[PDB]
Amino acid sequence: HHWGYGKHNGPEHWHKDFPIAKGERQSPVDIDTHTAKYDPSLKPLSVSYDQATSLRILNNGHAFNVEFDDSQDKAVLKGGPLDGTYRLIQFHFHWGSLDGQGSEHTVDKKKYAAELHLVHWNTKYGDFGKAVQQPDGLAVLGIFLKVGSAKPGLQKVVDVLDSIKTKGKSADFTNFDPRGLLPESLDYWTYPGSLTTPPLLECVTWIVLKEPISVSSEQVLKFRKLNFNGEGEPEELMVDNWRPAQPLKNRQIKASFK
Ligand SMILES: NS(=O)(=O)c1ccc(NC(=O)Nc2c(F)c(F)c(F)c(F)c2F)cc1
Ligand SMILES: [Zn+2]
Repeated sequence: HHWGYGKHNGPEHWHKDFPIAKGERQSPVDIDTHTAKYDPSLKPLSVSYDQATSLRILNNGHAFNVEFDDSQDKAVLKGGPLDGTYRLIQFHFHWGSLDGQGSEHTVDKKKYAAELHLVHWNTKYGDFGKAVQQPDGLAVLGIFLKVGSAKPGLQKVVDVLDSIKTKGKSADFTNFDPRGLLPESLDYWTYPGSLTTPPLLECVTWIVLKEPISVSSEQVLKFRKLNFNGEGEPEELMVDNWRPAQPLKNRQIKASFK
């Protein structure tokens, strides 16, 4: 009886195994655009993905991760609220069963169809496992998805999903360029938070872009054909794998723009 997104093991249950679920800096949160304050001291945000080396795509039973070679400084995030260099290790998404839900963060209580998370770790801690134990260990770049026009740079991801339908399946996934998943603007909100799944560690500087990307109805429909279950187990569609907004508590969300 392990954690997931169902009635009996979903977000309302997680606190029993992971008491930090009710902690002081949990994610996601609602971003109240009127209460977020412009911070003129936020330096420019630097996304350097030209040397990114993707390796593999994995269905982990909660989402699918596109994994990168993070054994050298190849694809890094710097600037913004960050001190130092953060290496891209993987990206994944959270999405809904319907176009009106699926994102983890919300904007003035608005839910988007999905949310992309580009996960990076602070190189001063040497490896990802040490980084998650630090309050400034991770930086996750969050990007909202709305349904409209297709995102051409997403299609290579969509087309390999048939090969990783069930929990535990992986496929080679080399030469994928994550630059094709970014919107035009890097305007963002930022706040200190956590992983949005167990173990819910409070190790993340969240950087959430204001501008969503558009994906097609057909692209998101293909996400919804994935399975939470393993092969040969009863089929449960991988949909609604998002945690709802958590209390902001003693935090301020800062904006990079006005
Ligand atoms: N949705 S998210 O906040 O971007 C997120 C990112 C990474 C992870 N976790 C991992 O990618 N690996 C992971 C981990 F960090 C841990 F801290 C663990 F204990 C663990 F078992 C992991 F697999 C969970 C949610
Ligand atoms: Zn995530």
